Amino acid sequence: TVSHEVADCSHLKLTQVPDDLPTNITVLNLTHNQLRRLPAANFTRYSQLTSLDVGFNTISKLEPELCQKLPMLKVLNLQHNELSQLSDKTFAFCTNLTELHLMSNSIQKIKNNPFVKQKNLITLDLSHNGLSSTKLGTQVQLENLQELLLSNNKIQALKSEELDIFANSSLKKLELSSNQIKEFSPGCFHAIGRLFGLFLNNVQLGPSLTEKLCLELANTSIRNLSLSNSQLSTTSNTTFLGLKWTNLTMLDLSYNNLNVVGNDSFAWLPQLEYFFLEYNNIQHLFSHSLHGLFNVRYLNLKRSFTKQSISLASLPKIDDFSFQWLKCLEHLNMEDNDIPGIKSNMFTGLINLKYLSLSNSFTSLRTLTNETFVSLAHSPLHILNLTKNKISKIESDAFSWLGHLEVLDLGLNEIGQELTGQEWRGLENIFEIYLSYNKYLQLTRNSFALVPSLQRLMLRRVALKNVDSSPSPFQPLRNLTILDLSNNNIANINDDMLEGLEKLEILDLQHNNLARLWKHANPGGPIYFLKGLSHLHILNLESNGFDEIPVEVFKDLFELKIIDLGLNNLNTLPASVFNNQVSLKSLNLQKNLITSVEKKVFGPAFRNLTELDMRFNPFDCTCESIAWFVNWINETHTNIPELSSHYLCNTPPHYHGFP
Amino acid sequence: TVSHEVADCSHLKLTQVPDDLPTNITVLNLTHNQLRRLPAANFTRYSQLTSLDVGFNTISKLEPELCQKLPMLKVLNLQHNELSQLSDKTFAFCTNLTELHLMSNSIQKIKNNPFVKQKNLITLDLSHNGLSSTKLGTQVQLENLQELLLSNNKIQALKSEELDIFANSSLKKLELSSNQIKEFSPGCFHAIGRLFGLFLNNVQLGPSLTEKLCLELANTSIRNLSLSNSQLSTTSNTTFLGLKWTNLTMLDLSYNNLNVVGNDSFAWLPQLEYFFLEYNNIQHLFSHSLHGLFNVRYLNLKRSFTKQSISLASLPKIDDFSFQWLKCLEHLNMEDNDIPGIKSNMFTGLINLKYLSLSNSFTSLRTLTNETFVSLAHSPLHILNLTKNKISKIESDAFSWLGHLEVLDLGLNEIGQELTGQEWRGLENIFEIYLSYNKYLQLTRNSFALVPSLQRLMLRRVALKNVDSSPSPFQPLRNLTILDLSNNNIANINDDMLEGLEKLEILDLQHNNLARLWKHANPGGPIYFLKGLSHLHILNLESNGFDEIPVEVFKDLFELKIIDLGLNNLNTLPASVFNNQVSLKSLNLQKNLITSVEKKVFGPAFRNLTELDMRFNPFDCTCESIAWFVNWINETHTNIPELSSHYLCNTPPHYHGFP
RNA sequence: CCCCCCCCCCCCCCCCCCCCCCCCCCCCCCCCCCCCCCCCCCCCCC
Ligand SMILES: *[C@@H]1O[C@H](CO)[C@@H](O[C@@H]2O[C@H](CO)[C@@H](O[C@@H]3O[C@H](CO[C@@H]4O[C@H](CO)[C@@H](O)[C@H](O)[C@@H]4O)[C@@H](O)[C@H](O)[C@@H]3O)[C@H](O)[C@H]2NC(C)=O)[C@H](O)[C@H]1NC(C)=O
Ligand SMILES: *[C@@H]1O[C@H](CO)[C@@H](O[C@@H]2O[C@H](CO)[C@@H](O[C@@H]3O[C@H](CO[C@@H]4O[C@H](CO)[C@@H](O)[C@H](O)[C@@H]4O)[C@@H](O)[C@H](O)[C@@H]3O)[C@H](O)[C@H]2NC(C)=O)[C@H](O)[C@H]1NC(C)=O
Ligand SMILES: *[C@@H]1O[C@H](CO)[C@@H](O[C@@H]2O[C@H](CO)[C@@H](O)[C@H](O)[C@H]2NC(C)=O)[C@H](O)[C@H]1NC(C)=O
Ligand SMILES: *[C@@H]1O[C@H](CO)[C@@H](O[C@@H]2O[C@H](CO)[C@@H](O)[C@H](O)[C@H]2NC(C)=O)[C@H](O)[C@H]1NC(C)=O
Ligand SMILES: *[C@@H]1O[C@H](CO)[C@@H](O[C@@H]2O[C@H](CO)[C@@H](O)[C@H](O)[C@H]2NC(C)=O)[C@H](O)[C@H]1NC(C)=O
Ligand SMILES: *[C@@H]1O[C@H](CO)[C@@H](O[C@@H]2O[C@H](CO)[C@@H](O)[C@H](O)[C@H]2NC(C)=O)[C@H](O)[C@H]1NC(C)=O
Ligand SMILES: *[C@@H]1O[C@H](CO)[C@@H](O[C@@H]2O[C@H](CO)[C@@H](O)[C@H](O)[C@H]2NC(C)=O)[C@H](O)[C@H]1NC(C)=O
Ligand SMILES: *[C@@H]1O[C@H](CO)[C@@H](O[C@@H]2O[C@H](CO)[C@@H](O)[C@H](O)[C@H]2NC(C)=O)[C@H](O)[C@H]1NC(C)=O
Ligand SMILES: *[C@@H]1O[C@H](CO)[C@@H](O[C@@H]2O[C@H](CO)[C@@H](O)[C@H](O)[C@H]2NC(C)=O)[C@H](O)[C@H]1NC(C)=O
Ligand SMILES: *[C@@H]1O[C@H](CO)[C@@H](O[C@@H]2O[C@H](CO)[C@@H](O)[C@H](O)[C@H]2NC(C)=O)[C@H](O)[C@H]1NC(C)=O
Ligand SMILES: *[C@@H]1O[C@H](CO)[C@@H](O)[C@H](O)[C@H]1NC(C)=O
Ligand SMILES: *[C@@H]1O[C@H](CO)[C@@H](O)[C@H](O)[C@H]1NC(C)=O
Ligand SMILES: *[C@@H]1O[C@H](CO)[C@@H](O)[C@H](O)[C@H]1NC(C)=O
Ligand SMILES: *[C@@H]1O[C@H](CO)[C@@H](O)[C@H](O)[C@H]1NC(C)=O
Ligand SMILES: *[C@@H]1O[C@H](CO)[C@@H](O)[C@H](O)[C@H]1NC(C)=O
Ligand SMILES: *[C@@H]1O[C@H](CO)[C@@H](O)[C@H](O)[C@H]1NC(C)=O
Ligand SMILES: *[C@@H]1O[C@H](CO)[C@@H](O)[C@H](O)[C@H]1NC(C)=O
Ligand SMILES: *[C@@H]1O[C@H](CO)[C@@H](O)[C@H](O)[C@H]1NC(C)=O
Ligand SMILES: *[C@@H]1O[C@H](CO)[C@@H](O)[C@H](O)[C@H]1NC(C)=O
Ligand SMILES: *[C@@H]1O[C@H](CO)[C@@H](O)[C@H](O)[C@H]1NC(C)=O
Repeated sequence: TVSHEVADCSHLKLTQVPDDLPTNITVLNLTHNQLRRLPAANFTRYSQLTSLDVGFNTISKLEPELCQKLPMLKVLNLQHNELSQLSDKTFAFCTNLTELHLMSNSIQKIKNNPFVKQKNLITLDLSHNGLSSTKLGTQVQLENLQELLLSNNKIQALKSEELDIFANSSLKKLELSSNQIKEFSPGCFHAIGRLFGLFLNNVQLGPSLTEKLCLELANTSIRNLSLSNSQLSTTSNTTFLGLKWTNLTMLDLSYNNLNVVGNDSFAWLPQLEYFFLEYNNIQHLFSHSLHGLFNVRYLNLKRSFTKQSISLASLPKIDDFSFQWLKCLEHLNMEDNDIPGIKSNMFTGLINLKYLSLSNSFTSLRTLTNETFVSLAHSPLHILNLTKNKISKIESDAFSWLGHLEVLDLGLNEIGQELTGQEWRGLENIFEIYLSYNKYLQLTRNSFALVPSLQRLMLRRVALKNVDSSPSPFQPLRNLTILDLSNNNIANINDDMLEGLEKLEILDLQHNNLARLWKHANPGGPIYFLKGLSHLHILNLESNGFDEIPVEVFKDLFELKIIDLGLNNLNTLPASVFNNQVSLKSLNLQKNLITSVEKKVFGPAFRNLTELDMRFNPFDCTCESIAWFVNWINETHTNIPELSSHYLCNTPPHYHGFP
Repeated sequence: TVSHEVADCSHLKLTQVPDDLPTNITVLNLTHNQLRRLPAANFTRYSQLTSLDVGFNTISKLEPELCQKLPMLKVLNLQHNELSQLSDKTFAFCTNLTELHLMSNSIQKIKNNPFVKQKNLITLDLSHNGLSSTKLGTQVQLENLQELLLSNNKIQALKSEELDIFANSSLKKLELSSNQIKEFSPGCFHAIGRLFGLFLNNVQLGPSLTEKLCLELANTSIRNLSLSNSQLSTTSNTTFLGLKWTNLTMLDLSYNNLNVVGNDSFAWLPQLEYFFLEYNNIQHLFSHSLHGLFNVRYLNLKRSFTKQSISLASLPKIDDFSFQWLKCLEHLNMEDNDIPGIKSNMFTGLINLKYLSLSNSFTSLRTLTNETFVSLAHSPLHILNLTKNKISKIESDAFSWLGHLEVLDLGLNEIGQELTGQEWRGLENIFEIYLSYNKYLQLTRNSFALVPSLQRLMLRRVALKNVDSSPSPFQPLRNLTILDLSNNNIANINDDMLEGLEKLEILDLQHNNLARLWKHANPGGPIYFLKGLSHLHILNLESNGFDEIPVEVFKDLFELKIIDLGLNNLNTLPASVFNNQVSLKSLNLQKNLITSVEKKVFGPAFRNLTELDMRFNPFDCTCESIAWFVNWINETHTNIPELSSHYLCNTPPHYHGFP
């Protein structure tokens, strides 16, 4: 029963409440216990409780005396119990409750008036019960109740009389999910004082019943209406007629298996702002299908279209000018679809668009012709996502229409070509370009000469070729900050590749082959490709096969903080190498061949750190080579994980395995 | 000028012969020098010479006084000189010479009688000279001359008169290669006393001139006749008519670009025993093409047939019963051909065949149907070679016709299947089966149950699968001696896999993954799969990833001599492991992680060796761990290559790199 | 001045083989999570 300010007793197998706790405890948690009964006589000591979570237990019934001992209780949680009987005196003395959870209590019928005696209630939960009617009392009560949950019940109708108790209550959420509701009575929602949101997820309504619901929702204050998994196979221009008289803003139609969308179906939602259509089975989107939605600010179409079938090749076709109506659209999530391709008028009319996602949106967008993004000429796009589209070639002037583009995501594709440099023309405001996980890229002298504003360039596992050109391909990128060149099997790097990139901060070169470039036997001398990077912060050089470190590689990294050198073949290091790393924070040298840690090399590096990773190193336990290191280990504040588990000497055999 | 019994002065840039050598020297070699002249006055000291190789020098002329100082000279070599003038007195005093080389001396014309004064000459060489006629004198001499070489000369005719000097000489070899001979005179070869072999390689004869040659060779004692690269495009039944009256045994027709072979072409060679046809362009072999060769004991057909061409797909077709005439054939080398496949009557009639080679003989022999080798039912084959035939499947009873087969070579193929065990039925006398470098093989319990007589089984780089069956697939192979299982990436081995193989001698398991089977943390205990191999001699366990050696793995290898354990991860070894290796000869532990060599483990192993390979090991220079080893290195007779080059300690840094 | 034969030496090209390092893929084994399922035991409600 650990407790400092709140009390936790979760999964402690308690049968009776403890009697030894501070009197001024505010939260008392007893989830996942076996409390058969809860006598109130044991709550005399606990008279300052605010939250009482006694859920997931086996309480049969409660007593009104429990509330007497708690004068200021605000939360009462009784999830997954056997409290199937309620009375007027059950919640009589409790009047400050702002939360009441009764989920999965097997409550069958609300008898007379269990909730009359409280007026400050905010949230009421009745999910997973055996209730058949939404009647919670006779007179009007629950003045401040804002959220009412009735999901997973056995309610088959919504009669007008049963909601007469909410004539003056502002319901912000009426959860009625998973209830086989098949009849709606007139005035059922008009009787509710102020209904702001309705949720009918997993409710088998159907199109005709959906139209009846919308008609019953006319001239009300609804703002949200979730109809997920409602088996809404087909919509028409009259399905949402009843919403013409309201101001609905959020509509959810996900998982409805919507086979087709009718012409002018959504013309009755001029105030819609958030529209959801993910995980549907739409086979054809008409030009006027999305008519009347000129105020939508966020449209989701993830898996909204039909998948390809070898039987018929029923690829979902999107007609031209289909998105011309979404004037105020600002976010289009359109991932995991099977569209044949982009047309010249597919995205016409989106004059306020700022985010377009096309991750795996097309079956085969092999070539990015310069006319592909012509429909996005007037769209002020900022972020474009094109991952997993199996793109194989990008022609010149492909992105010449996206003048406002800032983030381009071309990773996880099959782009194999030579970057002539003309592919990035027109990206005058580009900031980040992602190209990782491609087939193979061949850089040129002027590959990135047309995008001087670039700041991020990720090229992880792309099999870079001709990166060792005499003019550095990264020279025009004066504002570059993050560069990733990992898992490219790079062999040769020139010393002037990173020349002029003063603002570079994060550089990744792990999982490459640069061992030869740093050995003293390399013809032409070791390559010092890390000079001038005065603002470098994070350096990664894992699995490079390094066997020797030149003395003056880190001579100018005055602001280096994180350096990674694990999975290398380092055995000895030059003396006085980390002198300029005055602000180093994390040093990683795991899975190396280092046998000696001396002050002459690791002195300045161990000045003020916060992490250290030298786990799988064959240390040599000798006072000449490890004594300073173990003495430093003894007194320090640096975090060294697995210090006593893997920091084991290998030689001499006398100290073989001794930490 | 190193010399103990013979004198060598090759490539020493001598200008004059040395005057300080033992008097009783028998061989005096001066090849590749710059001896402008060779005065005989310097040979007074050297009067016991038998061989005098002064070739590849710049001697202009010699003097008869040179022979006077040498009474017993037998070899006179003058290759690549400028001795273009010969006289009767040049070789007068020299009479014991049994060898005389005059290659590339730019000799223009033999004037009168340069070789009369000797009668014991055996071999005479005159290659790469400017001679235009084969006249070497006027009268008859050279009684004992057996070999005469005249290759690469400028002889354009073979007149009868020019060979009148060999009326009583037995010529075993008359080399006339690379001479543009275009006319043969009657009686040219009949004038020669006893001609046994003629060589006309690289001589542009042609079919009509070949027939004229054969007619001129009638009723003579020739036995060999090499006509390689003679531009013999076509043969007919009359090309070799002139050989009907002789007893020719060896005939060479290689590189002749023989496009077609005529019907009954070789019916005139009943005594032929060695026939060569390699590197030809035969497009079709007729049934009666090889008629009359019922005495051939060795036929070579390597690249004898035309290669495939995409223009016409002119695959060389071999008619049925084409080899029916070779009754006494015993060796058929038939590699590197483009035959479409094997037929039911391709090899019929070979009742004495004992060696058939079909390495890369067919373009695509994908499936080995049980009817493929039906033509070899009565052939007493012993060795069959089927490498690089791109064989993809072997059906049951494929080798049911080869009852006398002993060696089967199926390696370097693409055989991917499951060895049900019925493929080896009928191999009652099989000894060796080669299957290395295949696609993938899946062994079964009774894979080799039908060939208990097997002794060799090579399975290198075949990706063995299901080798860890509960019954050992090698159990029926009671007489197995050599087993190769390298580069198969084998993971799991049962301890009874090699049970009962007492006669096993050589076992290869390198380049596999058996590290887990020997660690003490392996569930079920370490696998001791080397028990009962009392006759094991060679063991290979390279690149297995071993990290720990069980103590009693080599407890029964009483006759082990060569053990390989290089490229492993061994760091420590159990004490008293090599006790039973009383006859160990070579121990290989290179490229390991061993840091300590102690008498407790390497004592018995270093008893009496002949080789040791521990080059790339990070030894720990400490008197507790290396002192015994270095003391043993000091005094020993074992061969330790690169002892002072790679046996360098890694730790402590004081001894870093010191041998 | 031309045509050739040798000695020595330095580059260049092709192929074979070996070694170091690395990448990708795959196999074997282990571990950490997530979901689902089955069984045993205890405690309650109807
Ligand atoms: C363009 O769209 C694509 C696709 O939507 C975006 O890719 C997404 O990028 C984010 C950020 O990198 C990814 O989130 C990551 O999720 C991984 C999940 O790994 C988990 O690891 C735990 C470990 O226990 C496992 O148990 C889990 O099962 C799981 O494997 C997480 O490790 C990362 O830290 C990170 O949060 C996201 O997954 C990825 N989407 C897809 C489909 O791959 C891309 O960012 C976007 N471009 C832009 C510019 O926004
Ligand atoms: C069925 O026929 C096949 C094909 O004729 C036979 O395969 C032959 O097998 C022999 C013996 O294994 C091979 O000889 C080997 O040749 C290699 C050559 O390697 C060399 O290495 C030097 C190293 O400096 C290089 O310079 C050279 O260039 C060359 O690469 C040699 O290393 C071995 O020691 C061995 O002598 C032969 O090459 C091989 N033939 C072919 C075409 O691969 C096969 O034996 C035969 N089956 C039976 C049962 O006879
Ligand atoms: C939906 O929104 C419209 C526009 O905001 C509301 O119409 C206004 O309502 C307010 C409050 O009753 C009136 O003061 C305005 O005069 C109305 N303007 C117009 C042009 O009608 C409408 O009431 C909202 N719907 C509901 C059900 O409240
Ligand atoms: C109607 O739905 C919208 C969209 O789900 C809700 O807006 C989000 O609400 C969640 C829950 O409070 C927040 O976490 C998000 O930040 C909201 N998004 C935005 C863009 O504001 C909205 O609250 C719902 N309205 C009602 C009355 O339930
Ligand atoms: C919704 O509007 C679109 C746009 O007009 C309709 O598409 C037309 O369908 C007819 C009938 O096949 C075609 O002849 C026209 O060529 C289509 N128009 C265009 C621009 O291609 C669509 O039919 C309408 N929906 C319904 C249900 O009628
Ligand atoms: C690289 O970044 C710098 C700094 O963000 C950019 O310089 C700014 O340019 C704008 C517009 O010309 C000026 O208003 C700012 O005053 C500049 N900042 C400074 C500190 O001088 C520069 O334009 C960027 N380079 C590119 C090619 O976009
Ligand atoms: C080729 O071989 C045959 C058979 O060996 C030779 O014929 C024999 O020659 C010897 C020697 O002259 C005689 O004694 C035999 O009587 C011959 N027998 C027959 C059946 O003819 C023949 O001479 C050989 N060819 C040459 C050119 O010598
Ligand atoms: C005729 O040719 C055959 C085949 O080349 C010769 O027999 C081989 O001769 C070489 C050279 O002496 C030997 O190394 C081989 O061992 C011989 N092979 C066999 C099977 O004996 C034969 O010597 C040649 N005959 C003449 C007279 O030159
Ligand atoms: C050499 O003998 C073979 C075997 O008879 C001849 O092959 C025959 O060729 C004729 C003409 O095309 C065909 O009609 C026969 O069917 C072939 N025989 C067989 C058994 O297939 C071959 O023609 C002869 N060589 C020459 C030059 O005539
Ligand atoms: C395995 O090898 C042994 C020895 O070579 C074979 O035993 C010989 O068999 C022959 C024929 O039956 C006998 O004449 C020998 O006396 C046997 N030798 C010994 C030492 O007993 C045995 O047959 C071979 N196994 C197979 C299946 O062929
Ligand atoms: C509750 O309902 C009564 C009767 O309609 C009404 O007078 C009162 O204003 C309502 N409560 C609130 C807080 O509006
Ligand atoms: C559906 O469209 C038709 C065609 O204009 C129209 O007559 C009808 O009124 C629409 N449905 C509703 C419910 O308005
Ligand atoms: C680039 O776009 C223009 C305008 O559509 C077009 O005329 C031209 O052919 C395109 N270039 C290429 C290489 O396709
Ligand atoms: C060194 O690290 C400690 C611990 O995080 C921190 O308190 C101190 O300020 C650091 N010193 C400097 C100069 O940053
Ligand atoms: C350092 O050593 C002292 C003396 O043994 C010990 O008291 C102290 O706990 C050690 N510090 C750490 C972090 O272990
Ligand atoms: C040399 O030729 C003569 C004349 O024909 C002959 O008598 C003599 O026997 C021959 N020499 C030998 C060794 O046969
Ligand atoms: C070639 O064959 C024909 C047909 O039998 C025959 O008449 C002729 O004699 C043969 N040639 C020779 C040189 O015998
Ligand atoms: C095996 O050979 C016999 C005889 O030619 C044939 O009848 C049978 O079909 C062959 N078996 C298979 C599986 O082809
Ligand atoms: C040990 O090796 C030496 C050297 O080869 C050899 O002379 C000697 O006979 C060997 N001893 C035995 C018992 O084989
Ligand atoms: C062994 O050491 C002795 C003493 O230094 C030396 O004379 C002898 O040459 C050494 N043996 C070898 C094989 O180097």
